[PDB]
Amino acid sequence: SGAIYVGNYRVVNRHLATHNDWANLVWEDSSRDLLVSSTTAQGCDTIARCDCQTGVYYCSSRRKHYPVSFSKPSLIFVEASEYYPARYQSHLMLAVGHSEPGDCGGILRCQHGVVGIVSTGGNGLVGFADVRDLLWLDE
Ligand SMILES: CSc1ccccc1OC(=O)N1CCC[C@H](C(N)=O)C1
Ligand SMILES: [Zn+2]
Repeated sequence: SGAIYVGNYRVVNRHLATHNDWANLVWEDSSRDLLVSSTTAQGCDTIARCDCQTGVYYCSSRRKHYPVSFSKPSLIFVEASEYYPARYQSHLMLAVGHSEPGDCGGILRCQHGVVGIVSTGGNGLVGFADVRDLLWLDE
């Protein structure tokens, strides 16, 4: 679980969005596993606008943060799950690091701010949904 709170927006994994997120929907993209909903309170986070390929992510299944080197956002095949059929997920960045399904929503940050959230993983890999291209999050 986990979200990014920026301005009057909440960014969550689309597969974990709640009834309230869908009732206050701003934008969603199943191909990216992202959903953004509106909030009444001003958010705590800031978004990186950079090309960093290293950073630190939070891993809830270890209660720890880990440093990672990750690939640039790209189209990657993701096997079927209870949430989606087998498909290509876009704007996904892979890295070597521990993750389990419940880790989705953990933030990845570089020295410039929030880069993205955990969205996929497996066998010593962890994948992050990039948010750096969503310029409208802090217009
Ligand atoms: C950190 S997720 C994870 C980690 C290890 C093993 C499996 C994991 O589950 C995934 O890769 N899934 C399940 C939830 C939806 C994901 C998606 N974005 O399509 C794909
Ligand atoms: Zn950066």
